[PDB]
Amino acid sequence: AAAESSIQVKNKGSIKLSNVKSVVNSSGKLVITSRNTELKLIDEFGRTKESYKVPYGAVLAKGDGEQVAGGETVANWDPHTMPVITEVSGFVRFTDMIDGQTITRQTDELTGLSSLVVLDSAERTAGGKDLRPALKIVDAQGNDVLIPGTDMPAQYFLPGKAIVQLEDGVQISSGDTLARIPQESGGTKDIT
Repeated sequence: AAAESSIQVKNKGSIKLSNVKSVVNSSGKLVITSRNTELKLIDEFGRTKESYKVPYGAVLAKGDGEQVAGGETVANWDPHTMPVITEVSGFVRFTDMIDGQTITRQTDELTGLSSLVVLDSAERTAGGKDLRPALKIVDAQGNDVLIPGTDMPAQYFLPGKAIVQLEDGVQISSGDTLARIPQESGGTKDIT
């Protein structure tokens, strides 16, 4: 089958995410800030019974410390969806996501859909070499939006296989996706 849709932490206990510095988006949920998503389930004696590493951009369910009941979904990611999610509310400004250099413009409706696709490092072409495929996120006013905490604009360089629909001129909430990365892996026979 090879889904691994969600983590059903098999027993009751706390959840302490170590080596991760994420933030709480406006959906009241928890963002995925890096690839160090250490999902550590505990017991009543303080014993790490389960440990996980969730895809950076797999929607988080609960927070930290709250004793989770067993078999519960602790984070969220569709089978072939390891998406790169936004952290705040922001625009879609074409800089290094320039149509024509890195993609094929298939424009859609007022919602701003498409069938454009962004790929990882190796799978790139030779056209947009000065284009590091990205998405420059800016607020409603226009200035480059900021992830809460620092001074660097929110810049999510949406990695491989990720299909992007939001076209120039779409402002989203804090917790919506920029692009969604498939993960089929049907068979799981790839390890010597």
